[PDB]
Amino acid sequence: RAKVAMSHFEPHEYIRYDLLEKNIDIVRKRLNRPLTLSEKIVYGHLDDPANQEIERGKTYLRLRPDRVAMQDATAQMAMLQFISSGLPKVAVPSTIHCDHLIEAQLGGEKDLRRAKDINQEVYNFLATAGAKYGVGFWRPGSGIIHQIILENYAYPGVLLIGTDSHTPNGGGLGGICIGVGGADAVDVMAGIPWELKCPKVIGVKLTGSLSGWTSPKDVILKVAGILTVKGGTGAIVEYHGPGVDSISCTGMATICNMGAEIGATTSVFPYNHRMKKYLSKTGRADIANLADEFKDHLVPDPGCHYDQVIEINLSELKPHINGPFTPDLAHPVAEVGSVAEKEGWPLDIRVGLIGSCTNSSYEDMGRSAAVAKQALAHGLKCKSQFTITPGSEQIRATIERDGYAQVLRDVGGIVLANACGPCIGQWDRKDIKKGEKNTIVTSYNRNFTGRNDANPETHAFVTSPEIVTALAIAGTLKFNPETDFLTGKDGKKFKLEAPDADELPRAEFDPGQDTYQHPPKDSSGQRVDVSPTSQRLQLLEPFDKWDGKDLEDLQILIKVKGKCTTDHISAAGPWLKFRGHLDNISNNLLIGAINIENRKANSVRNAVTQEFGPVPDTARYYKQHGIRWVVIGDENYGEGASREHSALEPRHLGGRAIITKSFARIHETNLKKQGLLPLTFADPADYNKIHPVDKLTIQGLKDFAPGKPLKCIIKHPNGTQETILLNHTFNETQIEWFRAGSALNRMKELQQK
Ligand code: SF4
Ligand SMILES: [O]
Repeated sequence: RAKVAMSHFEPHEYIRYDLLEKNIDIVRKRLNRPLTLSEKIVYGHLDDPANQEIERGKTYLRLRPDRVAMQDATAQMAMLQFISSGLPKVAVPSTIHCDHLIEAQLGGEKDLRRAKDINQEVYNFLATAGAKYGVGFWRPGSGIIHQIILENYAYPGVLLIGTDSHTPNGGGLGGICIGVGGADAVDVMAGIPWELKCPKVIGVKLTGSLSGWTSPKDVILKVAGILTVKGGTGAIVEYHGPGVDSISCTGMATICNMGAEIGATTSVFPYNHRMKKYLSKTGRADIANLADEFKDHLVPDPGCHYDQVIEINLSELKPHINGPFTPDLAHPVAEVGSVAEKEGWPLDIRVGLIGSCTNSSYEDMGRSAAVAKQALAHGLKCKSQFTITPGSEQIRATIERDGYAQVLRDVGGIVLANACGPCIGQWDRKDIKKGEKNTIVTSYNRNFTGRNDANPETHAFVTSPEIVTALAIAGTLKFNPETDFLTGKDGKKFKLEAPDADELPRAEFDPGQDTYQHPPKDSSGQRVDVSPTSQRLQLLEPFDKWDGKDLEDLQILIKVKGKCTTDHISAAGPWLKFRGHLDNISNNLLIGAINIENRKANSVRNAVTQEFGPVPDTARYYKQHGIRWVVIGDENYGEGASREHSALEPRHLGGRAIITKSFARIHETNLKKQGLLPLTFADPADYNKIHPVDKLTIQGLKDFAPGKPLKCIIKHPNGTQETILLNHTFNETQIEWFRAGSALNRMKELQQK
């Protein structure tokens, strides 16, 4: 057909819209119905289109992804597991992005300089492993992984998996981009079929057009409030409707990005002209031209069935701000000042932060700059502290050039390195003591306890870049930009005009400096050195095979009550320093979960010594003494981030099974990958029948089978037993992972030794 290349760095890897078409076709003959946009792109990528059992929400699809992307906080451990496989080269186009380890303190190029010193050991590891197995490397400073992917690797009809839960951002350019854990990326780097549970499809119909202060963020802040953090589990959100064409291409990225906060498998928009337009401005107009030739397969079939439909009228949606400690608690910016007052949330804003992969684009910076110059014209500057993060070198270089970075600096903002920064708590923040109650408003996406500054009493609210700027100029949550009046230097009252700005540079993009480094695909005769006395990197030892017997007399490490995020299971911020060292990082295991016994964080009773103390230390004592343990959890356990450390770390400290009401998808797949048993209650009221002092026997592991549940004998200390039933979603692929010890120990047996 045509020979159009996947990117500017892989001139020999072509887009295969001919193969997408071939398979879409084979499949709609078996099914005889309209296919939605995500069914087309997902099923066009099946390993066996003719024989694959397709049932939404029931069957497991064996898929073939087109490329793998890694950020440096999860790449370390994906590559250390790749090194253990023994495979010589990655089998699909893969990238490493160094965005997570650059701490905010001084601003801009000072922090970058300091990050390169402090973390050299790590960047060195990734760079060398990169050159050796054929993975491209984007150096520190390059940008946040999702801006670099939308700018360079994302295209209509791509199936891309990334080791980061915000990978759905790519749906803004018509692809299926799905977040996974390091062991899932190893399968595809190694050449085996990837499995995904067939999703349901929620359709959102957009209507009207966005006006004034309303922007792309408000649509996903309202869908999160409506569907809640557990609403999208097991479904792809498919956007459609007449109002789609009024949203920019980076606006659509904003909305697919934050679909992660409702647990969606991903989100996607259909190929339209705003996408075409953006591909051409990012030098990929040949791709724009080929997607027009394949257009029918990049839009939904007429009359397709959604399992749920929601409709939003863009012309009626007004500004929103979500939180304080969940992103689905939605308020409008018009009563947030009253609900905080009533609810005892701090009213004065200490810091305002625009950035992160959800809101770091040229359009976001320009709409921001436009509230900022109105304030400047009347001689005002920020009452709050103001920080600004650019999405990539290219956005940074271009907003510098078009004048926006200096308006943002003249109102009183500091520009930080092109990196996550304060968003995974890599902030050296010093305006508050620890435990001081305060309010910070961000244009980010999550606002979980202690996530931005390790201070559990920080009240964080998420909103849009232009509203964070209005509220930072004012310093108070009691300020509606639409109604109220500021006071200038002049002596007069003025009101803010709604921001206006271009979706993309009038000129072409200024690309900044060279941050990419291609694999030498010649040399590769590098050794990767991991110091044997290193505190940041450590090679892995395999886990044990299953013994062939049931799990009698299991100790309960903790029964968790309430919300339990992977930011609670394995904290980030200062702990990012140990993302290549399993033993050292295992010392944050569960320190933020609330124990039901005493309502406290990191304080559990050691069964033997009967003293109360830290969760990691009690799990090490149980492991030292031979006691096999379990965790008991509530609903939507493992919510949030995709980091596999939350499943590797209970395996290293002796954990055996985790039992909950429900699981979040990516954490449940990561638990089965590492040899653990994720199990749910067949009746959720049984959670109330298990007390912290009971012992549990999981039984019938010997004839473990898909569809057949497991029995759990709850041994109460008085001599009262009780049998309850536990369901699992394992298919037979997955049961071989468990019997072997981990997915990786299974993969190594298959290499004929
Ligand atoms: S959500 Fe924050 S930490 Fe996770 S990728 Fe986006 S900017 Fe980086
Ligand atoms: O993320």
